Amino acid sequence: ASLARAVERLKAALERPKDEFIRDSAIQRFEFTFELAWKTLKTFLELQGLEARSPRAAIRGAFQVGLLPEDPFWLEMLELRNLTNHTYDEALAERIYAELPKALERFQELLRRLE
Amino acid sequence: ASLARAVERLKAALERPKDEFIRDSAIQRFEFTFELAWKTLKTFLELQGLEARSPRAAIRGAFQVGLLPEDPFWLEMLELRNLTNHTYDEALAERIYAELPKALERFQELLRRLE
Repeated sequence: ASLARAVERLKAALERPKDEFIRDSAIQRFEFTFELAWKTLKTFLELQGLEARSPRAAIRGAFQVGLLPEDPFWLEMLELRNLTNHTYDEALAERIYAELPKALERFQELLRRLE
Repeated sequence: ASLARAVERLKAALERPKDEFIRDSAIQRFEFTFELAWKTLKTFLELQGLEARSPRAAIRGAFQVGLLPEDPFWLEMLELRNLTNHTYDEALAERIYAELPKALERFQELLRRLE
C-alpha cells in the first residue's frame, strides 16, 4: 500500500478532460487515497506514543503533533468521503468532484511533510 | 433516488471498452448502486411487515420472503462492496471488476422481481 502511488492515480484522473466516467473514477480514487492517508497518519502518530482510533482523531493528532498545518479543510474532506457511497445522486457527485483538486493539494502536502 | 436508474449507470460503464478510468468508475457505480439496492430491499421488507437493519439481514430477509431466489452470490457482493476502500491495491480492483458483469445480472433480476 503506497501513498505516493495512490496520489499519482488520483492526480491522473483529475487531469483528464471531465465526463461522467472520469468523474466517478476520480471520486473512487479519492476514497482509497483517503484510506491510505489516514492510516498513514495513524502509524506515524502511534510511532511516537499517541493513538488514533479513527480518521478524525488521526487528523486532530497530526494537527497538534505538528506534521500537518492547521487546515479546517481536512475535516471537510472527511465529510465528503462519507458521501461517496451516496453518489447515486448525480448532483452530489458533482459537488464532490468540485473539491477533489484541493483535496489533491492536501495529499501532496502530507507526502512532502512525511519527508 | 432510482434503483432502476443507478443500475443503468452501472450497465453503461460496463458496456464501454475497458481501461483504468472506466474500471475504477464501474467500481464506484457499484459502490452506490449496491447501496440503493439494499435500501430498496429494506423498504420492501418493511412494507412486507418484517424488519431488516443491516445489509446482510436485508439479503437474508429477501431470500426468506421469497423475493429473490436462493443465491450465495449476493453475500459475495456484500463482501466485495466492503472492499471498495481497499482498492489502492490494483490487483484487488481487477478482482472486483471481474465480478461486476455477474453482479449486474443480479441487480437487473432484483429490479425485474420488484414488479
